[PDB]
Amino acid sequence: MEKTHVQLSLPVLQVRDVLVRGFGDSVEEVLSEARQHLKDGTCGLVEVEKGVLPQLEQPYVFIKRSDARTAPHGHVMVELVAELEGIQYGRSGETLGVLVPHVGEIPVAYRKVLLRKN
Ligand SMILES: Nc1ccc2sccc2c1
Repeated sequence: MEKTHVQLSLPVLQVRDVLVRGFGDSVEEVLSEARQHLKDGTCGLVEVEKGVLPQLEQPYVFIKRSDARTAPHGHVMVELVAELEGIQYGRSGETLGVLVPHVGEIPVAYRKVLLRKN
């Protein structure tokens, strides 16, 4: 049925190219839509630099590194943590980026992850 982890290659997008700048309007919604878009292959990743977060829509969904030992074929193990008004629901490791819908924008790279589905 549903393995706990799935290997994915996510398109990395520059923030100014992103057309849909968040997944929804609550913490529960953004996590739910992030997971659906991951399942459908319509999820992109924006790497965080200065000025990136203010250009995206809260609540944010981050992918964070969940394990230090495991990266099969560079698929870094990650889990999802959401943020609303400065509070994060969950705790994990280093932030690898912020997830956004992908609607056909051209990426600058692909990031390989081993995603904890829940
Ligand atoms: N195949 C696939 C890819 C990503 C995700 S996220 C939750 C379920 C799921 C399934």
